[PDB]
Amino acid sequence: CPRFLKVKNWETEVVLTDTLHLKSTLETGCTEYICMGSIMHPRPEDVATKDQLFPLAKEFIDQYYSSIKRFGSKAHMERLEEVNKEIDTTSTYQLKDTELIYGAKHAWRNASRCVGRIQWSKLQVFDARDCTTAHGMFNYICNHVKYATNKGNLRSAITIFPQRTDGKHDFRVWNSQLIRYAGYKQPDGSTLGDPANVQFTEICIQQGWKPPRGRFDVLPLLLQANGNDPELFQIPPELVLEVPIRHPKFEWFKDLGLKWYGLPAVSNMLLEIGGLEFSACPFSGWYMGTEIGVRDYCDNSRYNILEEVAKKMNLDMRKTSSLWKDQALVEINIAVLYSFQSDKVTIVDHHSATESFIKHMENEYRCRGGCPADWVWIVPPMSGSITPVFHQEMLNYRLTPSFEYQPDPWNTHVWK
Amino acid sequence: PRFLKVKNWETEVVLTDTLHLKSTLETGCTEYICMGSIMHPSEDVATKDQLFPLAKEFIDQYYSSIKRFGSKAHMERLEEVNKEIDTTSTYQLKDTELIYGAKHAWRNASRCVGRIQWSKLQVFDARDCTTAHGMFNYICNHVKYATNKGNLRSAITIFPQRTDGKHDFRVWNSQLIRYAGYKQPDGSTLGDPANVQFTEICIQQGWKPPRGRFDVLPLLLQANGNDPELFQIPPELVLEVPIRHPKFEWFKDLGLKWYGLPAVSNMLLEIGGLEFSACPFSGWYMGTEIGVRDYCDNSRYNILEEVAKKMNLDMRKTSSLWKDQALVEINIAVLYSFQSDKVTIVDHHSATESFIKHMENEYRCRGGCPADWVWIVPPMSGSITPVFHQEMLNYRLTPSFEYQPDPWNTHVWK
Ligand code: HEM
Ligand code: HEM
Ligand SMILES: CCO[C@@H]1C[C@H](CCc2cc(F)c(F)c(CCc3cc(C)cc(N)n3)c2)N(C)C1
Ligand SMILES: CCO[C@@H]1C[C@H](CCc2cc(F)c(F)c(CCc3cc(C)cc(N)n3)c2)N(C)C1
Ligand SMILES: C[C@H](O)[C@H](O)[C@H]1CNc2nc(N)[nH]c(=O)c2N1
Ligand SMILES: C[C@H](O)[C@H](O)[C@H]1CNc2nc(N)[nH]c(=O)c2N1
Ligand SMILES: [Zn+2]
Repeated sequence: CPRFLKVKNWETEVVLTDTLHLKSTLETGCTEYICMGSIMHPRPEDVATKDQLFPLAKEFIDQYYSSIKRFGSKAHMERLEEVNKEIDTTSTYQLKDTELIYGAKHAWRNASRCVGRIQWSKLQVFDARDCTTAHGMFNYICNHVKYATNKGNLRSAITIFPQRTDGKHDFRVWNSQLIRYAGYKQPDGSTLGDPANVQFTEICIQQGWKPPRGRFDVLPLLLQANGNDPELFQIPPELVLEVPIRHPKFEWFKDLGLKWYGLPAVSNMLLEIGGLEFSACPFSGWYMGTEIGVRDYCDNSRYNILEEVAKKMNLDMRKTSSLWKDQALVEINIAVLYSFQSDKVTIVDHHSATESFIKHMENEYRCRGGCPADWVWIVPPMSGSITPVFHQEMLNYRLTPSFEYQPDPWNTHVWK
Repeated sequence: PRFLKVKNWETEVVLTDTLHLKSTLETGCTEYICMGSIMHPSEDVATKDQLFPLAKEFIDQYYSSIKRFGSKAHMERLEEVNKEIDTTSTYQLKDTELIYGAKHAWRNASRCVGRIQWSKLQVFDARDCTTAHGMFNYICNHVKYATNKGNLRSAITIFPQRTDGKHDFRVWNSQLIRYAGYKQPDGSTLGDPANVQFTEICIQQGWKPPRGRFDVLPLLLQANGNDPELFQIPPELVLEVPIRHPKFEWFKDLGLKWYGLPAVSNMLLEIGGLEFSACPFSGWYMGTEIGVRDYCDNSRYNILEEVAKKMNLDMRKTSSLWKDQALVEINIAVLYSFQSDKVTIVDHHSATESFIKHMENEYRCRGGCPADWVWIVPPMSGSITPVFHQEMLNYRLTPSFEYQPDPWNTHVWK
């Protein structure tokens, strides 16, 4: 393999040189003869073995002591020695608080699909490795939401639950996000609420939830601790900051009755640090406008409001070449940004966000020797070519520590 | 080495890809690093040794395509190409193979959203051409046929293959019809900034520039490795659309216009090991190629500020989405203008819809369709088109269109 890789920005002619790719660890799914960069996901009861774990822990501990300019120190060699002994006598090991914090920050720093990574170093890490029950999971998660929401001045956070052991005692948040809206399939095939969450809502309802059956019902937390069956918990509604969507120029836009929650918090991913697997690690930041305005509101298999918005704009909807869809999508995304800003809820438009990412990516090349980025995800779902990332060549590779996907818990859980 | 599935996440349609098992050119990716966003991922004169397998493979898929694999014609066409590579170090394609080759290079073009049309391709054989005047003649016939008074038709003209690398046929323009770009004394750029260097090459070669904003560049034609020569396309062959908006009547005051015929002239057509370094090909525009990229790139006409100015939009903050609002209007005007002048154009909703249908077809009858998501997804309104939620496998099939160095970096004058 080659030691230097060049990427070019075709708008500004800047050429950057990647050496960091040499440290990539996992497979991309691509080979010499096929590229899978547009594939979304290129037994979970199986856990790492002693001999698998020794080099994974050593690699991470080396990286950690290199970051603190203590590589090869006495502290470093004693840490290696200590971790090798735990793995030998228990087939696992425990991270120090400082290592858990470094690893989490670096999982975000390595997240090739995240346009927000300029902020990676500023991440509040909540250590919840002492949790044993689902009530305690709920307690930890409520503090996360409250801290991260911060009355509208959102702060990025992660809460980390105990690592996997034998695979039969996993902690999971069954929710895909801490805060989502319920989706109710109707007898007539229509959908009330959020179509993306129909399946999860049926699971909550089965487990005992009484749904209000409205358009914006915050789902309950479904929490699994130490491998037990999950348990329901209603987030205190005063902890769920919401934003009603109105438009600066169109008086009627509030009449759609749209609102959205302020805190995007992914809760279904796996955090891998030095070969340890933290199956429950909800993390939160703040929204880029387009995630709400374009996808959540205008995807066909979502709230699907372009039609109704276009009707109220009186657009010719008979032919596609009028571009009525594109015209309504922009107004929708103006109303989303206008609403969050009026209510002083942190949010970022796709211009500012991509602009920050280019600056971040250049800094990482300069100071770190590269910045893995997944162009298919970094480029916003609207107005792509008028943002700087569109013209930026990117290298995509998997560095550890990292956030990974994992199967849905209802597909694997053994019921007590 | 398996059948691979691709999922559409809107419709949940899953297609199974076997065609990739037949590819042999490289993508640029590795198990550890993906280069799906590198534009040109990573001398060229092959010898007899490399040439016969490539040729044998191409004849194989040709006779396979016409339901006569392993026939007498197939046996004999193999030995004819064998003898010919043997003695002359190259070989000549039949007319049928040439047509089949050009159509399948289009069909194999991962970056092209317009491939549902791939087999309606008019192939002009120009392999008898020897001079730049002959090139100019074949190019004028191409432009006249493909334009067709507005009802455009897909066409490719194929000049002689590369031989020793010293006698290359090259069209120095990147497209047959483009506007010129001028560096100003005050620093700015008049016309099209992407063509500033090529415009100076033409001026240096004797061209007298009008120094307007939409000046059609002359053809610069290189035949058999000689110095390129300048030719003016007859203006009556150059169809142009003045851009006006159906709601904003001030839009015509902008004085914008574009040409009707997109005709890529700087690529290399590779068929069965043969290199056609001159093969201008043309179809018709997707509205966004003009209205998003040509007019609204920073490194191009960069007209967004002017438009949102006349729309009287709040341009202080980025979060008013004033760029995005002006972009849709510009792209309505392009589509409105072309349709009103009855020049063939497709909008990015209809084209991506067609490409999905094309994909279904190719998976049905061919077992796959190589597709470059990065290039297939339109440069605006991405996720409200069907291709955004379409998984695509990218892989390199031949015959194919490849990039080649710009001639002014390679050519040795005299
Ligand atoms: C602070 C502001 C943040 C912004 C503006 C932001 C922005 C984004 C966006 C727009 C995406 C694409 C999401 C999608 O389209 O589904 C994304 C993905 C992602 N982000 Fe960030 N994010 C932020 C915070 C974070 C934090 C705090 C973490 C981890 C500590 C993180 C890790 C990730 C990961 C792992 C993905 C990939 C998710 C997936 O594959 O589904 N992000 N981010
Ligand atoms: C007939 C209507 C056609 C439409 C609507 C269409 C559409 C497109 C578009 C939008 C692109 C991306 C172009 C860019 O951003 O530079 C593209 C690329 C491409 N098209 Fe098509 N196309 C058409 C015809 C053709 C024909 C007739 C050929 C060949 C005979 C062809 C071969 C290619 C190739 C090789 C590329 C890749 C260009 C590159 O890598 O720079 N296309 N097409
Ligand atoms: C199924 C139909 O469309 C679906 C919708 C979804 C649209 C994008 C999206 C919508 C959300 F509401 C959401 F919470 C996230 C979370 C991502 C995230 C995480 C963090 C930490 C910060 C931040 N800003 N964002 C992403 N996309 C995956 C496909
Ligand atoms: C450097 C960054 O900016 C640049 C701008 C440019 C914008 C895209 C573009 C604009 C054109 F005017 C054009 F003719 C073509 C030709 C493509 C084509 C070929 C055929 C056969 C048919 C058809 N319909 N289109 C493409 N894009 C490559 C990047
Ligand atoms: C960096 C990136 O590869 C480059 O800017 C690409 C992105 N996608 C594109 N897609 C199309 N259709 N045309 C282009 O020129 C580009 N440019
Ligand atoms: C098919 C394709 O892989 C898929 O639709 C991707 C495209 N890019 C994306 N980009 C972001 N940010 N989020 C997404 O969900 C997707 N979906
Ligand atoms: Zn790849």
